[PDB]
Amino acid sequence: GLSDGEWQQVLNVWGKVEADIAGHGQEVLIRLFTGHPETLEKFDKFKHLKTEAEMKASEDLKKHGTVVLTALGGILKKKGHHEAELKPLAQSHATKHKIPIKYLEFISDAIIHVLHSKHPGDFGADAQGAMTKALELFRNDIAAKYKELGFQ
Ligand code: COH
Repeated sequence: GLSDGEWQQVLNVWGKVEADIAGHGQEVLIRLFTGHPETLEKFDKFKHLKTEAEMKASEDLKKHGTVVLTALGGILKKKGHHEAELKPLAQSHATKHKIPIKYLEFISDAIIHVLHSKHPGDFGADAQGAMTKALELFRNDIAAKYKELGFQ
């Protein structure tokens, strides 16, 4: 688990995301799609996006970024007491969307990257550590659900 100090860092960082949820959301998704094009193929509604200019100009991609980060923010604010919130997410992503756990690693790394990119010099070593732990926790709790399902 994360310490009290660590959770506070996590939710302090998250303050940055909340000031522009859609912008953070869109950049996370573009980072994931451009770095890992296989991920784009899991989204029938975004596989028409051939170029980053197209991604950037997509209002629906931004809308989805908002849905994504809002769901993640909800989970983070539970400070690890997220079973009710995380279970349905785990299950829709395995069973419906067929998302390998690797893709959840990719988006975790994309969040850390976007935070440095939007907030250079304002995402300290301690904040990065805390946020990384929170994201691993999220990822690991999802992985336990995936194992239950025998997915991947
Ligand atoms: C590589 C693709 C992948 C990743 C890493 C990912 C990672 C994450 C993630 C990690 C931070 C969070 C909090 C969410 C949260 C959500 N995702 Co995804 N999702 C992904 C692919 C999808 C797909 C595909 C859908 C359906 C999109 C649609 O057509 O509306 C989706 C839908 C959702 C929805 C709508 C409800 C539902 O269908 O469950 C939420 C909320 N999610 N997702």
